[PDB]
Amino acid sequence: SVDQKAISTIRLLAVDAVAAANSGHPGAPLGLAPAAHAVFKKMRFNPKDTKWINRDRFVLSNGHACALLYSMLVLYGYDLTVEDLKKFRQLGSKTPGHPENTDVPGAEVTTGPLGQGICNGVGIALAQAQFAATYNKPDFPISDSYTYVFLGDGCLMEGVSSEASSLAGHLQLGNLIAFWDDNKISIDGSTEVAFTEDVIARYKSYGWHIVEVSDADTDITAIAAAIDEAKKVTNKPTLVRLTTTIGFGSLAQGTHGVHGAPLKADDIKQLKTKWGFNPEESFAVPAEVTASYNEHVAENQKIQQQWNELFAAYKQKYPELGAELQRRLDGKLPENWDKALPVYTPADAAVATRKLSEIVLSKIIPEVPEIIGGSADLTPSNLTKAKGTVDFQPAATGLGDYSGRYIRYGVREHAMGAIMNGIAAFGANYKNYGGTFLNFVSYAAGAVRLSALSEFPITWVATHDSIGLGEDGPTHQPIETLAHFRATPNISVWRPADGNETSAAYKSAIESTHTPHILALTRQNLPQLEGSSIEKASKGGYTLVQQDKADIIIVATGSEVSLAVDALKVLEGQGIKAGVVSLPDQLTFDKQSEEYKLSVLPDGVPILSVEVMSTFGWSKYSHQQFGLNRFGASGKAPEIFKLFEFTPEGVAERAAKTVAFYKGKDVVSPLRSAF
Amino acid sequence: SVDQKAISTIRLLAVDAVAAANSGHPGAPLGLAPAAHAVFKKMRFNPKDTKWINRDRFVLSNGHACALLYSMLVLYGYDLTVEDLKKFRQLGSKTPGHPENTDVPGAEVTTGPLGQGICNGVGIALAQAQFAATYNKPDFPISDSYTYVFLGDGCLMEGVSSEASSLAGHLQLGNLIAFWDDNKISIDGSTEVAFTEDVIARYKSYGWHIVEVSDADTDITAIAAAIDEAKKVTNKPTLVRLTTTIGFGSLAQGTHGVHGAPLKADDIKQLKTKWGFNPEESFAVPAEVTASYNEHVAENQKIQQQWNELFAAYKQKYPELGAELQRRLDGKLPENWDKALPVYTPADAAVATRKLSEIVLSKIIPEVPEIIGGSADLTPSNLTKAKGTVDFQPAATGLGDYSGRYIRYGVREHAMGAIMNGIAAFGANYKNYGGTFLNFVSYAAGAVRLSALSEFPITWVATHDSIGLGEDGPTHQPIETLAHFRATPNISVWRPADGNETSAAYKSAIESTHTPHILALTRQNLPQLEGSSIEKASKGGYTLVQQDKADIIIVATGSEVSLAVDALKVLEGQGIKAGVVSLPDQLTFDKQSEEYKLSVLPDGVPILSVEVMSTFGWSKYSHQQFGLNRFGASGKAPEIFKLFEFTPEGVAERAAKTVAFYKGKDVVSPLRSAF
Ligand SMILES: [Ca+2]
Ligand SMILES: [Ca+2]
Repeated sequence: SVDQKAISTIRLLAVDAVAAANSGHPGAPLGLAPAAHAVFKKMRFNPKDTKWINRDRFVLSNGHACALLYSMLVLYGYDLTVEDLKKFRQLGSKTPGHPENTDVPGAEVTTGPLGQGICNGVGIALAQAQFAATYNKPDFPISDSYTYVFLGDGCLMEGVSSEASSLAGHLQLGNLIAFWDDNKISIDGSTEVAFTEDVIARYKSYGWHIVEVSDADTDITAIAAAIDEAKKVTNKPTLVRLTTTIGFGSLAQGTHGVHGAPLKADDIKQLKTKWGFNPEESFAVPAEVTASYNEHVAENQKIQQQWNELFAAYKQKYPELGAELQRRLDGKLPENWDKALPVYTPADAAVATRKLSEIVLSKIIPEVPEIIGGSADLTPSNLTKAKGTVDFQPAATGLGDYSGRYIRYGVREHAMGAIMNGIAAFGANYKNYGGTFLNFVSYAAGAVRLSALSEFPITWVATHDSIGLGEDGPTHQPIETLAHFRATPNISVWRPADGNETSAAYKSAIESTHTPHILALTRQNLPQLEGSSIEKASKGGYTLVQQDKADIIIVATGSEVSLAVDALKVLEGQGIKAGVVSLPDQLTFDKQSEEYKLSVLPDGVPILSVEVMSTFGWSKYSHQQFGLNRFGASGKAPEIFKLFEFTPEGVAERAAKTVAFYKGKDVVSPLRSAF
Repeated sequence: SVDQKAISTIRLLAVDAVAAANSGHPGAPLGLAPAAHAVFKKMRFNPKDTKWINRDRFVLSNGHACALLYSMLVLYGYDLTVEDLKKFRQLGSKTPGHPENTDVPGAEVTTGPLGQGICNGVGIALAQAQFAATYNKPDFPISDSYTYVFLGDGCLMEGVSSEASSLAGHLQLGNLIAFWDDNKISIDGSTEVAFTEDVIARYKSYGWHIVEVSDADTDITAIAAAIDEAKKVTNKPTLVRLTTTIGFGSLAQGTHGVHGAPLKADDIKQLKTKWGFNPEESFAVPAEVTASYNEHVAENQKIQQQWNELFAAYKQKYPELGAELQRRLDGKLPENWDKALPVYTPADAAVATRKLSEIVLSKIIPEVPEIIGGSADLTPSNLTKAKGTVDFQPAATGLGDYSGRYIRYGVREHAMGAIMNGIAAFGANYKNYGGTFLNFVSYAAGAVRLSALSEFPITWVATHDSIGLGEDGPTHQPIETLAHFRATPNISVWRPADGNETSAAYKSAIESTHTPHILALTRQNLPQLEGSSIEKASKGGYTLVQQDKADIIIVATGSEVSLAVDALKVLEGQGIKAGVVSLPDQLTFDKQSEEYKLSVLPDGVPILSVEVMSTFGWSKYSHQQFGLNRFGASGKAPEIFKLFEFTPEGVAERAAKTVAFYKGKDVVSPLRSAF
C-alpha cells in the first residue's frame, strides 16, 4: 500500500541521513516510523504556515531520533529538503544532530536533553487550554488543537518527566496525547538493567488514560484507533504504549548497537531490498508517497482557510476580543501597557524587591492578558495570583478554571522551567513566569539553558537572592547562581536595587521576544534610591551617582547598591570621592553602545565591584571585586552581612585599598581589551 | 505513659526552639514527633560514637522539620544540648535552620533542599548492601544495619525522588524504610491544588512494599509494627504512610500557616497545658524521658561493644579482610595504591581523556576495594565496569550481585548525584564516582552543590566536555558548566590535558576526604605533552613550557594545552617567545603557596588564557581571555574549532594582539590584588 511505502520511505531517509553523516541514531527512527506516519496523518498543520495558531503540535522528546522528524518535515514539504537531509549533522546545516526551534522549520521546541520535550508538550497543552478558555465562544472554536508527543525510555527515567506527568494528570489535560516507544533498550543495554518499574501503573497513578498497541511495528490501524480513543477522553492526558522493535528491519534490530550508531552498509542494502527499494540508491522519495502526503496537506490548508474565515466572523461578533487576539498573533503588546508600571521616588518607603515584584504583577496582569505564570516550591505569602484572577485548574476540581492565570506547579522547579518553555512555544505572545527561590532555579538548569538556546521569553521570579534571606542558611543562600546563569549565553539576569529598577526589569522581561529573564529579588527591605529611574535602569547599567573628580567608582547590583551609596559617605570622611554605578542587568548593559558603556565605566579611574555572591564575571566591569566566594550561614541577615564585612565601613576599607593599589598606575576601563 | 511524655517533650522542644528564633517550621515537627519517637526507639546508634559503622542511619529529608532532629539528638545525649536548641537559627550556632553534616553531630547528610534526603537514604542503603556483601561471613554479620528516612509531600513532588525511588525498587533495597508524612499540606496550601496523584499506587509500581498507619498522630504501636513488617520484607524497600495532622495540638493544626512560621504565644501555652507541662516554662526535659532514652542508649552501647568483639574475632578468622576493613574504618587508602596509576611519555600515542580515564579506573579498581561507581545517561562504550568486576544488582535478577562494583543508574543524573552523596555518607572510606556527559552534570546541580557543602569526596566522570564532541551539537556542548562549578565553593574541577594529567586528577579525586571532584574529559584524541607529569599536575597548575624571556604566557586547560603548544610554534615564526602553563585544576592551584603560584604566573609578563568555554573566572589567572561565550554548533569537531578560530593561528593572533596591547605598560601578575 502507499502507507507501507511511506513508512519504508521514512525509515530509509532516516537511515540514509545517518549514513551520510556517519553519525547519529538510526534505531528509534526505524522503530517509530509507523507511529510517525499514523500521527502526522491525523495532525492538522500547514507546512507553508508553521505559525498557524490552531495547528496540532508535535514534539519529538526522544530528540536523538531527529532523523525521523526531519524525514517527516521533508516529506510534507516544510522548508527543508532532501539536500538538507544529506547535510545531517554537518556544520551550518538546517539538520543539526538534535532539533533546534530557532533553526528548523516545524521544530516546536529544542529537544535532545532527555525529559525536556514531554514537559514542553505539557506546557503547549496547558497554553492551549488557557487560550481556548480565554477566546472560544459558542460557534467559535478558535482553539481546539492537540499536542502529540513521542518519548522514549530515557525520558521516562528522568525526574523532570515524572514532575510534568504528575502535574498534567492533575490538570486533566485531555488534549495531550503522548506515545511511549516501548522498545526495551536504552544506551546501557536492556531496560532490565535499571528500569523495571511498571510504567503503565505509574501513569495510571497520575490520572492518565492508557492505550496499549501491542504491535506498533506494523499496526498503524491500531495506532490511529488509539488516537481516536484518546480524543474521546477529554479529562485525562493519554499515554499510548507503542511496543516496537528498536531498529526494526535491521540485521541488528532489537539491540543497543542500533540505538546510537550508523548501520553497516550491507545492512542498509538488505533493508532496501526487503522493502522494494533500490539498494544502490540513497534518499529515495517515491512520487506516490509525495502525492499521498500532499493530499493531506491540501486538506489541512482548507481547514486553515476555514479557520481564517471563522476568525474574521469572530472579530465581527466579538470586536474587542477579536482585536486582542489579532494583536497577540501579530506579536504586539497592548499600546502603552508600560504606563501601568509603578514608579517610585526617594521619598517612598523601603520595600523588598520580592514585594515590589508582587506589586508590578498586580498592576500589569490586568492590563496584559497574555501574561500567565505560577510558582513552585514557594509559600503563597512569597508569591500568589494577582488580585482579580483565579488559578488555572480544570473546573471539575472547583479550585480554578482553564481561563485562570496562576499555575500551581507544586514542588516541581525543573518541570516548571520546561513547561514555561512549552507555554512560550505555543505562541500567541504568551509572556509567562515561574516563581521559586533563586537557589532552586538551579534544580531547573536543564530547562533554563534550553530557554536560552531556544530564544524563549520566559521569566523566573527568583526571590530570596542571597545571604539576605537569613535564617534558612547556606543550603538556601545563592553564591554561584548568578555567575552560572550570566555565563550562559542569552540570559538576562536582573538584580534590581529598588522600585524603579524592578519596574525596568519587568519592562525588559515582558517586552522580550528572544531572551529569557531571571529576576533576582530580595527577602529584605531596600531603600528607594536617589537617581534611579525606569529610563536609566532600562539601559542595564547606569551612573547612579556621578562624581567628576572620582578617586574610585563602585559598581554594584541589587541590595549592594544602597550599601555602596552608604560607603560613599564613609569614604567622603576619609577624603575619598566615589561615584556609584548600578548594574541591574549585565546582558542588557553589554548590548548598549560602546560609547554608552564607556560613559558608565570610563578610563582613568579604579573600579570596585560589590555584590554578595561569586566574583566570577565581575572583572568585565571592574578592576577589583568584593564578593562572597564561600558558603553562607544560618542567622539573622544583618548579622551575616556584618560577619562578611558587607557594611559601609567594610566596603569603604576595600575602596580605600583599591585607590592605594592604583596610585601611580595608569588605569583603563575594564571594558577595554586586546581583541 | 513515659512514651506519651517523651512525645510531648519532643513536640515542645521543637516549638520552643522555633519560638526562640522567631523563625522556622513547627508544623511537621508536631506531626512527626510520635513517629520520630517510635523510630529512634527501634534504631541502633551510639550518641558517643557517631561513626559506628553498623549503626542504623536516620535521614530527615523534609529538612525544614529539623527542630525535630535536633530535639531527638539532644534528648539522646548527642554532643548537642538544650543550650544549643535555644540558639536555633542563630549565627554560629550548632543548630542551623537546615541540618548540616559538617556542623551537627548525628546529621548524616545535609538536607533542606527538597528531594535530596530520600536519595541520600537510597545511597546509604546501597552502600550498606555493597559493604555487607563484601565483608559479611557465616557467623560474622559485620554489617546488618537499616536506613530510616522521613519525607514530606514536597519531597514526593521533586523529580529527583522519583528517580531514586524507581532505582531503589529495582535494586530490591530491603534495608531501606521510608516514612511519608501524609499531612495533605504543602507551602501553597492543600495538596489538592497540585498533588492529587495516587502516591501509594506509584510506589507499588516501583516495586516498593507499603504499610499504612491511619492514625500516626497517636498510634506508636502501629508505627513500631510497621517497622517490624518492613524488616520481614527483605527484597523491597518499604514506604510507611503516616497519616498525620500537621501542627498536631496547635490551635492552627491542619493548616498551611503552621508549616513554616512560629506559633502564637497563647497557642504554645495551651499546648503545654493540655500535655501536662508548665505554660510558663520553655525547653523542659522531664527526667523520666531522659531516663527512658538513656536505657535505650545503654542497650545500644552494649550492642556496639558486642560488635567490637565480633570484629576482633573476624580479624582472627579472616586476617586479610579484617585488615582491609580496619584500614577503611581508619580512613586510609592502601599503602602505595597510587603506584597503580598509569604514567605516559611524549613518545606514547594520542588518546582521548575519556579513554585515559577508563584505563585509570581499570588499573585502580582492582587495587582499591572502596572504589565503586557507575553511570547515568551514557553509553556503555563511554563508560562501563572495570574488567574483573560485576554490576551491583540483587542476585535475584541474575544481572549482578550486591558484591558488585558498578552501578547502572539509568537515565537519572540528579538522583545519581544525590545517591553518590549517600554512598559517601555511609563512610568506610567509600570513594565513589558517577559518569555522564559534562553538559548533563547540570541536571544534578542540586546534589552537586550539596556535595560541596557536605564536604563529600564524590567524583563526576564528565565526558564530552566541549565542542570537541562535535555532531550532537549545541544542546550537548558545555559553555557555562565549568564556570558554574568553579564558582561553587569547594569543588575541584579537573580538566586534564593528557595521560599524566588524567592520572593526577584521579590521584586527587581518590585521595580526597572533604572535596568533591568533577573530571572534564574529552571525546577527541589529545597528544601526550612534553613536560607533563603526575608530580607537576598534582599542584593544580604548573609551568609546562618555561621561557625565560617570555613576551607572553599562555595558560590553558584540557584540549587547549596542546593548542597553546602549537600556537607557541606559530608565535616563534612571528618573533614572539611564549611560555605555556597548564591549569588542570583551579581549586588545587589556588590552595598552593603564594610563592608557588607566583612562580607559575609571574609579574612582568602578559598572560592569555585559552579554554573553549566561558571566560568567567579566568581573570583570576590572566590579563586577557580567549574563550567561547556563545552556544556551539552541530558538525565535525575540527570544523567547529576552525569556525571559532581555536586554531594555532587564531591563538597566535590573539597572543600577538595581547603583546601589542601591553607594550609600554607595567604588568603585574593576575594573582595580585588590592585586598
Ligand atoms: Ca528505548
Ligand atoms: Ca506536607
